[PDB]
Amino acid sequence: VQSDTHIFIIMGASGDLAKKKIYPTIWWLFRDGLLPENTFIVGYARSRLTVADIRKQSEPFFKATPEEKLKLEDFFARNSYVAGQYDDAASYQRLNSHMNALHLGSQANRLFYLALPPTVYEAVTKNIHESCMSQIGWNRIIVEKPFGRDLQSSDRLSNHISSLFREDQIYRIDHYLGKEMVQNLMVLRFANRIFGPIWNRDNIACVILTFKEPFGTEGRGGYFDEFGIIRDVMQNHLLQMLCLVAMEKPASTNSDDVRDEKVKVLKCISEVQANNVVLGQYVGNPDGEGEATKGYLDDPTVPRGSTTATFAAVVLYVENERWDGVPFILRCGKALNERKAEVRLQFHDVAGDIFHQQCKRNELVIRVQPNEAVYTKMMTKKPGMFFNPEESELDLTYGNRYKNVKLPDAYERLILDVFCGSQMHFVRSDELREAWRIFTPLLHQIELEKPKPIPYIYGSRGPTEADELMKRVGFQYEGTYKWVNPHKL
Amino acid sequence: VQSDTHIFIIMGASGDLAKKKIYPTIWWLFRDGLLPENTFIVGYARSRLTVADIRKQSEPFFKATPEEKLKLEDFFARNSYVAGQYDDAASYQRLNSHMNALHLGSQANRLFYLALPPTVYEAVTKNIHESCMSQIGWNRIIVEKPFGRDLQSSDRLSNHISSLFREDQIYRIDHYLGKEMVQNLMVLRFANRIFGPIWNRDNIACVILTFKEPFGTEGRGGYFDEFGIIRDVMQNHLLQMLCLVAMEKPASTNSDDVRDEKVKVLKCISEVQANNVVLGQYVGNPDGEGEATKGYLDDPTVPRGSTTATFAAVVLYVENERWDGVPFILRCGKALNERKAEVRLQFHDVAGDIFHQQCKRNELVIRVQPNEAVYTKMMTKKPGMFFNPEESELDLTYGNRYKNVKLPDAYERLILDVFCGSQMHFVRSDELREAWRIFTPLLHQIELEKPKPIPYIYGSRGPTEADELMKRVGFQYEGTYKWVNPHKL
Ligand SMILES: NC(=O)c1ccc[n+]([C@@H]2O[C@H](COP(=O)([O-])OP(=O)(O)OC[C@H]3O[C@@H](n4cnc5c(N)ncnc54)[C@H](OP(=O)(O)O)[C@@H]3O)[C@@H](O)[C@H]2O)c1
Ligand SMILES: NC(=O)c1ccc[n+]([C@@H]2O[C@H](COP(=O)([O-])OP(=O)(O)OC[C@H]3O[C@@H](n4cnc5c(N)ncnc54)[C@H](OP(=O)(O)O)[C@@H]3O)[C@@H](O)[C@H]2O)c1
Ligand SMILES: NC(=O)c1ccc[n+]([C@@H]2O[C@H](COP(=O)([O-])OP(=O)(O)OC[C@H]3O[C@@H](n4cnc5c(N)ncnc54)[C@H](OP(=O)(O)O)[C@@H]3O)[C@@H](O)[C@H]2O)c1
Ligand SMILES: NC(=O)c1ccc[n+]([C@@H]2O[C@H](COP(=O)([O-])OP(=O)(O)OC[C@H]3O[C@@H](n4cnc5c(N)ncnc54)[C@H](OP(=O)(O)O)[C@@H]3O)[C@@H](O)[C@H]2O)c1
Repeated sequence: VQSDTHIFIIMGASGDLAKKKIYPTIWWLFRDGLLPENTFIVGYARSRLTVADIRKQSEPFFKATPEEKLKLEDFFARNSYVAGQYDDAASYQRLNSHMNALHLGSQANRLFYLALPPTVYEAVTKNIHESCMSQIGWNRIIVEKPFGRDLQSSDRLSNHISSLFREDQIYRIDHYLGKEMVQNLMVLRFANRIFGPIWNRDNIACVILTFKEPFGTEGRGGYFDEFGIIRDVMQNHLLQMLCLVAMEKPASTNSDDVRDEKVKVLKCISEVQANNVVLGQYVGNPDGEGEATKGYLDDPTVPRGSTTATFAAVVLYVENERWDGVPFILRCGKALNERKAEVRLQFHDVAGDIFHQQCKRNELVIRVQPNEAVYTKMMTKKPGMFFNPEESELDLTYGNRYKNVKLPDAYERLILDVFCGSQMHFVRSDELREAWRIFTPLLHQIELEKPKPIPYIYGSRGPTEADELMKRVGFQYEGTYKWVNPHKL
Repeated sequence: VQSDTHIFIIMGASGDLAKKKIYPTIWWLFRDGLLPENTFIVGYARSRLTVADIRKQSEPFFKATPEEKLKLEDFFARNSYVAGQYDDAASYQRLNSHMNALHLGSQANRLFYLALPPTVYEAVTKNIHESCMSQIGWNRIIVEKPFGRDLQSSDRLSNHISSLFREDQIYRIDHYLGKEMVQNLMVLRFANRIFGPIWNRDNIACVILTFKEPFGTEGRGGYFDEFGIIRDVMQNHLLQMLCLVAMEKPASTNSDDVRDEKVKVLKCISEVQANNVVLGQYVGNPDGEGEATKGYLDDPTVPRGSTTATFAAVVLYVENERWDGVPFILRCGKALNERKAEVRLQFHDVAGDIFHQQCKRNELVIRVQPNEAVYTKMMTKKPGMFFNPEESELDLTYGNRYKNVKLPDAYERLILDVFCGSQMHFVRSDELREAWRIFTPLLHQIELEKPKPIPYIYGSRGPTEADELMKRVGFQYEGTYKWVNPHKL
């Protein structure tokens, strides 16, 4: 019967993430009535803008409709901008008195989004806690990757922030956690007797965690050159997915227990081993149709003779009862053959074969994107006047089963969570350090040795070696699976 | 490099099963090149017909095409008819010398199909063994239900035939064994790690085996009145399906081991208990659209005041390690709400619930007919801005996944088996007696007590009581499952 004032402070407001993703996202939650009734958006950046510029530059990303006119007017009335520098005490004084001057702004819950480069993280978090914290409502900070470049460097930042804010005030973002299917992992796993007594090392051969993009560096490879693919996609997104697949059942669905089960899994993995690694970097394709005839080193923005790899495949192992000996294959790449983020389980051969080496390993597949789907590869009998078993599947395809239902962006989910104080889809500090300690020794190693990557053509599935690493750990491919979309249901 | 002569003797040739199903079936195997090159069809009946009459009365069931003209000419050239009585020694002498006069007819393998009423079974099997058996090739007899009316009466016949023929010469028919999906049970179960470690009493709540027809007695209820629904559909088809679901993994896929695993299951079931039974007999529907306004007792062919039931539901139990305490619900009926033959597994609730009593029991469904399909009911998460788990499914629907593929009749499968000497889809003598010993005490009981059936309207799902019996043993229904066929795959 009574609602508190809320203030969404967009720091670094003037940037592209803010104009292309943050502003447009907070409108959508506003538009769809998902935010608290008394909500105010506050922009903070060094540039000297007016709510009119902020609107003019973002409104083209809002995807607005004419019937939304009023809502839009009211969304902008609840908007304000405060110019200032990121480490100027005076500046943070203006921003603070700016919020208390807001309807019940002294009691309001304050949410600070850091739509800024990593180089201000310390100055900003310091200044916020010092002068911009509400003495009444709650204060939650949202942060973006990168969170350090290795253990040691992620430790500095991590302990700086932890020195000012408690875990319950820190929201580290891995947008994969805001993904529909990635969130469905826990429902598939702990809601189904059918997917439970089978989630062990007695039944699973290997686990594969893939992420592919069909595009190369695309202009700005000079930025990628500095961090790489491991730090980019493997050390977080893929590793996050590993945690959700290998995690023990939580005491509950809450942040505490969920995230406790994840780091617990992580603390059981050893520093990735070089023999369990394959790095690639794409060359172009002379038969390619344009933009894909240029390879990594064909980006005049990328340093000449760059040894950086745009593709990596790694094999990890969870040294625990459930997953002892089951290899977890982390596989990501650019300039590949398609866009696809995926989780696959390949189960072990059945014991006591009675179909003459005709059966193939079962496989549960959770496709995160595109085209959300979950499907099992199982053995059925060749339909008709045949008795020989053949491969088929039991399928669940969003886009057909749930056409009406409209699916939100990971950022819409994640930002709503913050307002509601749910933290299960945000990276904990310990979860963070376990992740860096696993991949650091390797990253450093690549940094001191110029292991020249494995050439692979803009479009392929990567280096042949990557498939040989999978096969070697237990993953067997046959190429016999035949699939045909449907018709006339 | 060398092929033996084969003779398909159709006894009782002149009948409807022979004209509507046997003649038309053997042509189809002929047409599709499935039979041995030197194959001859021999018709034997009391009526005095010519291969021309046999053709004229059956050809309208052949589903022939104009391009099949030659094949048809050759199929009829390989046809002959021999008139005779069923117990006249002279008659069997003509029939025998008739076959040796056939190209290598003294060495030919002889297949005798008993397209006759049960009342000649003794006279015919006796006479066949006495005078019509090949001293060189093999002799296999095919028999149709009914095989007795109870244990004692099925025992007489069974030991009469067993006195003349060895098990390897006896092919008892349950056409369900010739059904695509019924045959797929063993591939689903023993080819899939996903459907194996879950097939126990620790994971399964109950098993349901349904068979429905949307039609009533339809004219000839005077025939049904004599045998009932239990003897008709339950004591064989449903019970056969029970065996395939509850059966241990066989040492091999061969007749010996497969059928050994089935009777083994049967010898672990106790005489069905009256408290575990619900009988119904349909009344009509005044709102019904014609033919379904008349009930069972509205068939002037059915005895006035018939207590016979046209619907029964029974609960059995396999007293063995795997299925201890799991009720097997056998459910069949007429004048019901649809045509459907089905196998369902309802699994047990998950242990350590973390979704607040929101989860529902998983269910694996194998639909034998119509529209061949296998689908699992599992818990997925409400797509979109929701976290509450909801029911969905992983589906396999023949008709969409395998449209091209053309599916044969159970009789096409079963007859081919006989030619090839495979017996796994034919009822063994012991398998037979175990089945009668389970249902006999009940059948008799119904025979001495006029338990008036449970009235139910032509169209419903049966008597409400039937659902109350299921619920009482463990099967829980909720009515929350929502399903929508597809589009735009
Ligand atoms: N978009 C991405 O791919 C992406 C992806 C994931 C996470 N994020 C995180 O969210 C941030 C999004 O912001 P952005 O990507 O849009 O960065 P950005 O464009 O470089 O700058 C964002 C804002 O910060 C200020 N700024 C930039 N460089 C600065 C510098 N060297 N010194 C002082 N102020 C500086 C600019 O405002 P003033 O000129 O007014 O100072 C600008 O309005 C990223 O840094 C990233 O960490 C981004
Ligand atoms: N629900 C759905 O919409 C649906 C349902 C069922 C199937 N399908 C489709 O049907 C096709 C087949 O499905 P599938 O991809 O899951 O099974 P699959 O073709 O048998 O492939 C097995 C996996 O091994 C990888 N692989 C390919 N070539 C290899 C090689 N030479 N050596 C080693 N590993 C190799 C592939 O990885 P990558 O290809 O990922 O690199 C693939 O994921 C897919 O394209 C899929 O989209 C779709
Ligand atoms: N169609 C069904 O629903 C069905 C289903 C499953 C199994 N089957 C089995 O296969 C058989 C199919 O034959 P049917 O159903 O077509 O039976 P049917 O029409 O009564 O007679 C079949 C043949 O046997 C002869 N016959 C019939 N009654 C006789 C009697 N009282 N004494 C002597 N000969 C007699 C007739 O030939 P003559 O006049 O030349 O002697 C007729 O050509 C059934 O008996 C059944 O056991 C049938
Ligand atoms: N692959 C496919 O084509 C496909 C896939 C998925 C679902 N579907 C369809 O979607 C619909 C739902 O599937 P479903 O039938 O498997 O699940 P369901 O509707 O949840 O029904 C559960 C089972 O309990 C029975 N039942 C109904 N009312 C009851 C009551 N009041 N008390 C006790 N038991 C009761 C039903 O038996 P009976 O109805 O058999 O008497 C039904 O088989 C079905 O019509 C099905 O055809 C089709």
